[PDB]
This record gives sequence, structure tokens and C-alpha cells, in this order.
Amino acid sequence: PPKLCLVCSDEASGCHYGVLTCGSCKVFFKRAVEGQHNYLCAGRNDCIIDKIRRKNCPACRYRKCLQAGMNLEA
Amino acid sequence: PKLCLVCSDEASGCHYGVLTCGSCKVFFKRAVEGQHNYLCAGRNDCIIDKIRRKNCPACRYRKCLQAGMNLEA
DNA sequence: CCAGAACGGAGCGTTCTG
DNA sequence: TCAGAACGCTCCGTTCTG
Ligand SMILES: C[As](C)(=O)[O-]
Ligand SMILES: [Zn+2]
Ligand SMILES: [Zn+2]
Ligand SMILES: [Zn+2]
Ligand SMILES: [Zn+2]
Repeated sequence: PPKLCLVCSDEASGCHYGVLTCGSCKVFFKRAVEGQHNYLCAGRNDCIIDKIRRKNCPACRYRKCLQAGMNLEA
Repeated sequence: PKLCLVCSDEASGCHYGVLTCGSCKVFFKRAVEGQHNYLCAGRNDCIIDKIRRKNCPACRYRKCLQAGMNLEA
């Protein structure tokens, strides 16, 4: 019964930064929190984040990582 | 103070038949020749501006066409 | 099993040329 | 004039490494 990334719903590879996620979201989040995450949504801050569309809006993908509970120290 | 009709950045000239910037010029060339189809994460209504145009190639491309951008022109 | 690094690919935007 | 090539850059995601 495949476990699913809580950010993007791709198949999860494990528990990363405290949350069931895929590898791309693990490493997106690491990039976002270390960089200057000055991301802008071109829509209404409710973009659909899935495997096909997660590249599209880092702002909304980052928000979802935060709402899911991701954090570096866990 | 002429502005790109796709993204409202500073326009560099007339490209493919529309007053556009350089990034929109080359983006549209790439979009057309490359047959890759895009999908909006929002509502096919994204705000395309200097910073946000990176975010939705689907909406940016739709705007290039509605502006009348055209190869052979 | 997980974090962090590395690596190759894609896309974007400038610059230069004629 | 503007079309096009090309390059350096950022970001992405899979794979390694510790
Ligand atoms: C294009 As790939 C499989 O190296 O992310
Ligand atoms: Zn994911
Ligand atoms: Zn968004
Ligand atoms: Zn433009
Ligand atoms: Zn869009």
C-alpha cells in the first residue's frame, strides 16, 4: 500500500524533516529553508501541487511543506 | 516608457509581431518549436509579470498568442 | 533509515551578431 | 529594425555517500 508524499502526493520515500515526503520535496525544502525563500505565487496562493505541477509554484509548494510540519531539526 | 504586452517588463522592440521584451521573445520561440504542452497549477488565469512569468509557462504562452505573437511575423 | 552532497538535465534570460 | 545562436545561471530530481 504505497505511502504518499504529504506535500505533492508522489510516492513517499521515507520520513524527511519530520514528515512523510518524496525525495524531490525533501530536497526542495532543504533548498528553500537554506536559501532566501522570497517566492511569489502567480495565482491565489492555492496552486495545485502534484507531481506534474509542483515545479510550477515554489511559493505554494513551500507553504505546503510548512503546513505539513517540515522542519530541519527533526 | 514602452512595455511588453505579455509581462509589462521593459520592451526591447517588436518580436514575432508584438511589442515584447527579450525574455518573452525567446520564451515564445522555445514554446512553439518545442512541442511540450504546459499545465497551469491555478485557473488558467495567472498573473504574468517580471517575476511571476517564470511560474506558469501555460499562462505566459496563452498570453503571447492572445497578444498576436506569430512566427513568420 | 535519514540527511546532505553531487550530478546531469531543463529552462530562463542576457548578450552578441548580422 | 529583429531573429537567432549561445552561454551562464538557477532550479529540479535522482543517485551517492556518511
Ligand atoms: C533528468 As534526471 C532523471 O537526472 O532528474
Ligand atoms: Zn512530494
Ligand atoms: Zn501558487
Ligand atoms: Zn515580456
Ligand atoms: Zn497559470
